[PDB]
Amino acid sequence: GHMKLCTFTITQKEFMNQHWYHCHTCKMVDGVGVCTVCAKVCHKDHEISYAKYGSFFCDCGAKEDGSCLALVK
Ligand SMILES: [Zn+2]
Ligand SMILES: [Zn+2]
Ligand SMILES: [Zn+2]
Repeated sequence: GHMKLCTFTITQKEFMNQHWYHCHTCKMVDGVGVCTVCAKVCHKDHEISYAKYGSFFCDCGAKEDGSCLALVK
């Protein structure tokens, strides 16, 4: 099937309920995190740790420089 991309590309309102992760290599901790896809693609081998499930949007995909590797381009 398709290759799932960053949940930011499908977050149609500001937030969406989902599992999300911390990346200590990128110091994206606390209130900052990444979706299930970006933990596996953009932060592969990047000292990832489960955060929680809840209301969230992905800070990897949202980054304005477009450096997320899991966007539609
Ligand atoms: Zn993402
Ligand atoms: Zn990282
Ligand atoms: Zn990403």
